[PDB]
Amino acid sequence: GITGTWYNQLGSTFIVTAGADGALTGTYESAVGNAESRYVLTGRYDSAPATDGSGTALGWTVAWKNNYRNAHSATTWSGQYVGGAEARINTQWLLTSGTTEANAWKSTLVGHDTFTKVKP
Amino acid sequence: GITGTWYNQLGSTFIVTAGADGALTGTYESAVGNAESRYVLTGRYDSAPATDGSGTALGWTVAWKNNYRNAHSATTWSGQYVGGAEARINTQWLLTSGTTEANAWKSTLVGHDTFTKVKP
Amino acid sequence: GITGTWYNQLGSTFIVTAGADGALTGTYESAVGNAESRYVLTGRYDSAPATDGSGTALGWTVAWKNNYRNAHSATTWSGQYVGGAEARINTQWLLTSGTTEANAWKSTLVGHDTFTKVKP
Amino acid sequence: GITGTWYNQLGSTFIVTAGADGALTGTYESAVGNAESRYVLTGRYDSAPATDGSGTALGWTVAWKNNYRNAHSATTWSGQYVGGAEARINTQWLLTSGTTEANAWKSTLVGHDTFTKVKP
Ligand SMILES: CNS(=O)(=O)c1cccc(-c2cc3c(=O)[nH]ccc3o2)c1
Ligand SMILES: CNS(=O)(=O)c1cccc(-c2cc3c(=O)[nH]ccc3o2)c1
Ligand SMILES: CNS(=O)(=O)c1cccc(-c2cc3c(=O)[nH]ccc3o2)c1
Ligand SMILES: CNS(=O)(=O)c1cccc(-c2cc3c(=O)[nH]ccc3o2)c1
Repeated sequence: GITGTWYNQLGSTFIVTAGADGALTGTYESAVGNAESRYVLTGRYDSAPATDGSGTALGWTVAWKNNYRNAHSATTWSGQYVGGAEARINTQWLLTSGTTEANAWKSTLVGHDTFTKVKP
Repeated sequence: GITGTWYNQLGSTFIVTAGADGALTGTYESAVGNAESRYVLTGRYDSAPATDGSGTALGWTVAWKNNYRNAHSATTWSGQYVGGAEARINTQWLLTSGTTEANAWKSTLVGHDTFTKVKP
Repeated sequence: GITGTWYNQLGSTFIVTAGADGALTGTYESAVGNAESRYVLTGRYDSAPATDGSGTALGWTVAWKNNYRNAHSATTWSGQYVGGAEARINTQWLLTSGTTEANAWKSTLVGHDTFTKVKP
Repeated sequence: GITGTWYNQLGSTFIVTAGADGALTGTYESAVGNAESRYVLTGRYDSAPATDGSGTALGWTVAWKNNYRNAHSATTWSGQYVGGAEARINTQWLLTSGTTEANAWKSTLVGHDTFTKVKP
């Protein structure tokens, strides 16, 4: 299942609990960027996925403020959990920084992260 | 200035509380506002934004399952709140559907929503 | 319909020709209108769109090198032309910069541009 | 290093010439290897990249019409070429379909493709 400790291809650590009500909660620790130690995450998942072989849709958000640092930014991951002997969560993400209006056209980075239960 | 009701460009509504802890919690629904159109949302925002004129970074997730309906998908919105008399939340979003691996390349839609406090 | 001079919401100027073969060719520049701000574009469009009221799919690329400046980056716009009283091109775009592998996670910006044949 | 035949992670074949003028020209075969599956591509690349370990920025478009078929859609790939013994083109893509205005919110898929010089 989704609940567990996951790592992406960059070595970031995603510690998540999937609640019976569809909630995702936990912490995220980035291996990259303006980031130190753990950040709160919250999100949602489909708690009754299709039974036709499809993955389980989910998403979560981290605002990159904690007691140590504040990057004035937030990332959302949108993806699906795919069961198997090598369980994986495949995502794409949007990282939006707070900007002035003049800089808003460059406010948002996009990428893709794949998570498994092992580090790189 | 984030707490309250916001409206997008297409007759959808959300309703959010921005907690002191950086949490976003509320509901996402239709203009119609019927039970079957309402879904839980959760996310995060920067509770200590820059004071240089920059927007406030935020994001949230809705999984498209409620007690009535299940689309087996989730949307994440990543964006920034821009304050004023003409307050706005400018977002980009990712909507991932659960798929089989053969169909994964087509799992994710992208788009953009702008929210205002004024019911349109 | 596609052939012409288009302007995005930020005042960039897109001078395009839609060839009978599906080709898009032209230049992309900034409002100030200097030679040093002007770059080659190439792309493709659906030369035989549906007849059911749908828009016409298209895309183009600008690499941000000209005889004066090189940003070691490229933008692609993907979207559709919507004909009628006031014709419009609605796009989303990806801007990739050359990075080292360690920085590749932050190589790509995403946004959305709308074009009309009038200035904003 | 860009000119040649490339293969993505899903069996498509990207046949490209990188011109001295920054042009990308070629064919994309969504298949192995029939005429009905071949489409024109055009795009642009940084013809004077850095030699500091950074990738070479680039992008291209396919409109999914040929003499046999027409999906009324176009993909743009935005990314970077990374040279060396294990050369890659790492991309993110946007696939826009022509839609009605009512369906425009769901016009654009996003994903990622990695291309190699050896068949996967
Ligand atoms: C906003 N400034 S920053 O330097 O770019 C920044 C700050 C904090 C964290 C991230 C970060 C981690 C992280 C990850 O693990 N996968 C994808 C995206 C990504 O972004 C990026
Ligand atoms: C009444 N709910 S619904 O029709 O079943 C449904 C199902 C899946 C998705 C969306 C939906 C809305 C919505 C939006 O307002 N911005 C971005 C994405 C997005 O997706 C709505
Ligand atoms: C790293 N290259 S760059 O400095 O970011 C650069 C240089 C010149 C022009 C643009 C540019 C214009 C432009 C636009 O009109 N719509 C979307 C994206 C976009 O990018 C970007
Ligand atoms: C709406 N058009 S379509 O039916 O979905 C269609 C038809 C033929 C080929 C593709 C296609 C291949 C392909 C690829 O290799 N990477 C990225 C996107 C992408 O799209 C898409």
